[PDB]
Amino acid sequence: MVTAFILMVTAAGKEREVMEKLLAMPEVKEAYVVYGEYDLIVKVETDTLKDLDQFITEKIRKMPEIQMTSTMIAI
Amino acid sequence: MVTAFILMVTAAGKEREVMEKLLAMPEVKEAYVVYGEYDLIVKVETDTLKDLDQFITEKIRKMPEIQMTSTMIAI
Amino acid sequence: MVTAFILMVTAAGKEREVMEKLLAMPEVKEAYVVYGEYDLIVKVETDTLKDLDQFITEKIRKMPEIQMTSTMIAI
Amino acid sequence: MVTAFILMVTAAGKEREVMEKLLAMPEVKEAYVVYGEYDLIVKVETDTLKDLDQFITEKIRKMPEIQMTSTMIAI
Amino acid sequence: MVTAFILMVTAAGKEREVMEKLLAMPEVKEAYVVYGEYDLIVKVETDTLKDLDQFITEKIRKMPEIQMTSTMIAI
Amino acid sequence: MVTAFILMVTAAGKEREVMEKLLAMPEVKEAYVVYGEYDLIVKVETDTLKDLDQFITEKIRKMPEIQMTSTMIAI
Amino acid sequence: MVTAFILMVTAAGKEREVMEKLLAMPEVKEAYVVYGEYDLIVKVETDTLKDLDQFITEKIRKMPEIQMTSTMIAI
Amino acid sequence: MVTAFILMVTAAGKEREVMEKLLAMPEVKEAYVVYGEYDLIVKVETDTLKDLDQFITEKIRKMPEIQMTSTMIAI
Ligand code: MET
Ligand code: MET
Ligand code: MET
Ligand code: MET
Repeated sequence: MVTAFILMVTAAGKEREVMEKLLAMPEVKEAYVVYGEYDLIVKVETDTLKDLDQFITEKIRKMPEIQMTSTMIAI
Repeated sequence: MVTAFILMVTAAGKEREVMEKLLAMPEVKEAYVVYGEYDLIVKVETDTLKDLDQFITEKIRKMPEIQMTSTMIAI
Repeated sequence: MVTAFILMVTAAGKEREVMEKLLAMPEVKEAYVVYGEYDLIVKVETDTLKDLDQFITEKIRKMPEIQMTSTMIAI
Repeated sequence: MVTAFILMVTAAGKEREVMEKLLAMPEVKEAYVVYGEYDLIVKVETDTLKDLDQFITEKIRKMPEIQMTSTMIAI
Repeated sequence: MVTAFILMVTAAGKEREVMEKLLAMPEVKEAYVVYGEYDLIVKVETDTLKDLDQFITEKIRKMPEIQMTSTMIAI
Repeated sequence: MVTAFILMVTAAGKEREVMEKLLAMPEVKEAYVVYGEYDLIVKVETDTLKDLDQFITEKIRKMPEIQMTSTMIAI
Repeated sequence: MVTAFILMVTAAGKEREVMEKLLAMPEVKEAYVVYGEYDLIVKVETDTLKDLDQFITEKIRKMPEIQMTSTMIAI
Repeated sequence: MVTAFILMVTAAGKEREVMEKLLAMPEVKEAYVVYGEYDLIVKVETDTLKDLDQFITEKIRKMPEIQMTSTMIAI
């Protein structure tokens, strides 16, 4: 499987709204609101790299509340 | 007790109105518009880390004029 | 001749449409959506540095979906 | 006098519009479009620090086309 | 309790032997070698901020292999 | 009066002793050891910008335990 | 197939000789010495992500002249 | 001709003796010690990019005092 950590910036007053969307997703294993330039860090897992590609470009990046993301694929 | 400094980037031209809004908050002890990568520096004091957590999420991150923050907790 | 790579951050969910627009440009030889702080990596080739200058100002910086770039010129 | 360099990010397709505003200002000594995360770097001079404070918060930061700025005051 | 994610850059080729050391530390809940600007990411859990800062300056910053860290405290 | 905040990085284990030297300077109004990127945040005040330049370049920067400083002048 | 771009920082004066070693690897499709933050930009391809992990951690990162790498996997 | 601005961080307390050296270099058109993340900013002018990269790796990166540079080529 593929494990990845996604750092996210959400629109103001929407970080909780996004967390609630994420915590209902099978791929999300853990999610936290964090201090700093990023609002959240999310740990996700997919069977294949191709599924991760789809998840992030279709589910995450298309979420109206998300303004930016930086994903760190784990070895 | 918790003392922390929050450096923040605000929308160009909104730094002063944002500062006035923050200065009105009890948790805020000092606030200055500054030159550099950051536009505002705010000093806050809260009873607990949890209160600091909530100041960041329920107050700072709900203000659309604030774009990026960096929090440094006194230790 | 000039060869350069432009790494760019785009609005969440716009990376692919931006890429298709760039791929249509003659100066663009390759373009990939990538994981990490950047969302797109583009390889361009122009006759002169001045042409590279104009590609950045008249094309890249006029596209509202592109937010931040970093250009590395081959040497 | 006070000398400072201002790094600026402008709205897409407005960097030239901003340059034209800047090149008509007495305080601007030189201005350039630059590669990178910033669109322009501008060298300004004011008689006093107080005048710089006014110039940047009133003229620069209030310019509708400007999204962010980072000023480096010179010694 | 204090939960935090620490992003680290390590001496090239030393990332794994460093991770082993980290996974040995009780404060470390999970550790991964990652792709991107950072090479490692660990999720730490301490009882107090004091213990967290103490953990970094004693076990993290003391490891020669580790060249740079960025800490995001979870809320 | 010129007010400024200095973010300082000091040689490890010297944070406390450096702060005590700073607290002894009449230019220093506040000094805090903090957690994170920077080791210290210091609030200073001088009558003129000329004095601030001299104070930082001749005193602060000459302190052997201080490695980096990022001064943010206030409006 | 997995395609990725590696941004590399090498010990000064070793950029050219490192590139020639890279160009000799069948995983490497393109390599360029560039101006700026990074010294080299390298395009690589492998059949699986597992192979990429192995290639970067066992070959790339073990090269003595390579100091830092930031790999950006493509979608 | 190629015009570029180089931002540098220097060993604390060495910024001025370093600047003197820079002002001695013919490629250097102006140099200032600045407040902020960077300590120095120089405006360089060379005939070719080749000469610019050569200027940094020969005169800039070779100075021990200089710890970090960021280059913005002017368009
Ligand atoms: C892979 S879609 C755009 C990628 C983005 N930079 C991220 O890592 O989230
Ligand atoms: C001094 S108004 C806001 C300051 C901003 N960070 C700048 O240096 O341009
Ligand atoms: C995979 S070992 C360290 C990886 C490094 N951060 C890179 O992305 O190149
Ligand atoms: C004024 S000497 C170097 C100044 C440093 N960049 C600072 O802002 O603290």
